[PDB]
Amino acid sequence: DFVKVEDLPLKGSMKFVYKEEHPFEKRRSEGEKIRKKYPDRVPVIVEKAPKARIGDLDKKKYLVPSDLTVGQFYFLIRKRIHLRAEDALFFFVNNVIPPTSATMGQLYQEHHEEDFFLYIAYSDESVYGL
Repeated sequence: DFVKVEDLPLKGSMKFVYKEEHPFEKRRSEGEKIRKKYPDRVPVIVEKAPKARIGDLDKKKYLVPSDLTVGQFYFLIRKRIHLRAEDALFFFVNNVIPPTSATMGQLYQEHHEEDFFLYIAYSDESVYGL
């Protein structure tokens, strides 16, 4: 009689493959150096959120203009995974859905980790950030 709820992603369960394959000191060195080389851009890691049903992202490392908006970055990722116009896409930054009106520079200055990278997870649904 019970509706079993077993298909929703655990909050905070996202694990970035980028951090499992690159130690902190290597990431921190590259992030700090790329921020000095391009002070008007931010380095971003984008990977698929848990239990998402959506196409794979071939590349995870992006150097984005700080003045690019989140809505424009949604546009970029949609094309790279070849989403249909009707397909949904959500971003998550520290377990929260960022405002589409924010700039990537605003997200970076608020949410970048100590390795100087900004981490974004993506999914076809919003559950992971609610």
